[PDB]
Amino acid sequence: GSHMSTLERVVYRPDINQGNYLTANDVSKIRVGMTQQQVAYALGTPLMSDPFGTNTWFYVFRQQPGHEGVTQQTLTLTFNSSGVLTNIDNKPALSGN
Repeated sequence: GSHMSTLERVVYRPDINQGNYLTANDVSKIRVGMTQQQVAYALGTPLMSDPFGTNTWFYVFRQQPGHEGVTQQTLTLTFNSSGVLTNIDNKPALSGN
């Protein structure tokens, strides 16, 4: 994106170079059946910093080649009325960032 500067990262926490957000590894960590609080802790609370405010969570996939028009794959977590995981919606991202 326009804000290409990836200098901010809070502290030195090496793994991915392409971001400081959630990746595929952590998606593989979670599972349907647990709550919002469970996933928020398993995955890491989203940018808004308040996961328990919404029922639709948006996350990103691990450092991948992006061999298409779209590169990334977004994780959209869907929670029911109770705040329980119903579906892990993993579909393609924007054509960039």
